Amino acid sequence: NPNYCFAGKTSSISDLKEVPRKNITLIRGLAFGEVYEGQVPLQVAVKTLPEVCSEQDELDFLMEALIISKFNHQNIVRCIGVSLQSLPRFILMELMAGGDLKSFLRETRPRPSQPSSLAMLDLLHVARDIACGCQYLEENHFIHRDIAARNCLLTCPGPGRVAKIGDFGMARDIYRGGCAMLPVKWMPPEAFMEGIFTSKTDTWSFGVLLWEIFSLGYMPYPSKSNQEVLEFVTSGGRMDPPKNCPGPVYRIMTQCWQHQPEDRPNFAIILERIEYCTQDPDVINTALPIE
Repeated sequence: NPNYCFAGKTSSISDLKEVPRKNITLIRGLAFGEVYEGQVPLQVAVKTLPEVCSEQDELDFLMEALIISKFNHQNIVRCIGVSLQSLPRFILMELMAGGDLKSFLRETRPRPSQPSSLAMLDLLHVARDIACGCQYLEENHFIHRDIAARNCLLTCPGPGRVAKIGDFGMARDIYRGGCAMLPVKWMPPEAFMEGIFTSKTDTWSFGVLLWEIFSLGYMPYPSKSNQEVLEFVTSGGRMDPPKNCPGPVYRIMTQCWQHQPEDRPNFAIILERIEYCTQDPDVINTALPIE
């Protein structure tokens, strides 16, 4: 059985919390594998492994479980446990009833029907939440490699919502795929060119996430293909501000997208700047566009 190393500690399959299959009930459904709402009474999300899978799929599933179980931070989704001794195999996760952030932003855009569905402060709180999770990863020397709205989840649709990093499939693949499947639109020049990844890698990606958030769920680099973005970004090109985006927020993005990694802020600094934006009445009193 493969081992996993995080924060200088080594863990094994043996260390995962095995939940007896009889204690787990699937309630309703919600790539590779399906996700269900379940009960263990503890409400959970259940990720399944297809019984029809390869040996590599099995090891991938196991590794995902090990990685997530070893994190301990409020802005990273919790792993409640596993059921790997029965088929199909399960991973039991914190239930995130708000769903993924990209879908949420698109579905919850201000509308003539829902004129006040979202405000600038909601977006800043989501950004802060994810930045706090990224800071935890950075201080523990874990490089995520795929920070993006589709990989963040919300605890609930409503006002008390908390955003958390909820998918680690890229980091898993790299720990042990194809060019067309690479998240090139979230990647800094040195990553897609030299294959060099550092904590500054995630800073660049976080800048793109910020654009996703303040555009309310638009695909990055509108109208550009992956290769067109690669050439654009390599030549110094950067995205324009999202519609109605406050200047202080856009400035955070442009700092995250500095060509040289040593010129980009660490997440401690990013958090400070997000905090300062949240304090500025002129930022938070800016109206979002109505769809």
